[PDB]
Amino acid sequence: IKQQKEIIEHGIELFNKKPKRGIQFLQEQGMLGTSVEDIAQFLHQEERLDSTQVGDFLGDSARFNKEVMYAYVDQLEKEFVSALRTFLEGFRLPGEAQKIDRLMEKFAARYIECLFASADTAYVLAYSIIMLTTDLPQVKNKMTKEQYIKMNRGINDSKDLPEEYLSSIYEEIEGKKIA
Repeated sequence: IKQQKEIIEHGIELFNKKPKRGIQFLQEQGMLGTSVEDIAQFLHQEERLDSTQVGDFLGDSARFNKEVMYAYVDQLEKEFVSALRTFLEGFRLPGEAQKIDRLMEKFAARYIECLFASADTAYVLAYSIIMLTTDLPQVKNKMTKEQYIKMNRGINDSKDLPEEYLSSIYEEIEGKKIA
């Protein structure tokens, strides 16, 4: 008929318990395609899935999952921070050390693709920003206007990033704390 008595929500309840079982059930009944552009076009598209469960998926050590994360980045000119926040809005940034690296490696290599010095420069810049959207709630002193610049010294090979850039960056996230 014209209706759609299609599951596609049971898979959602399943993905939120087990990502590996959820993204396979959908492919079992024929709702989700194979490859990686399908699955990556699912975590990014269908926003009704736990953000912690989506953020843990793409930050998995699997060689099939690392591909499932690269296609995720390859979907979504603008300010650097205007890209970090956009990257981190779809999921809950995972607190695991090895996972954060897997994400900021592909985000820095994808940005530096379409000021700065290398992809390693955006890489460490991304982390200083995550070291500021988390810093700006139980601490009396905040990150100094004088600091954060003296602290980020030596990020372009041997030199600093324009002090006007780190400043324009500072004022943005202290107003709107991405996450």
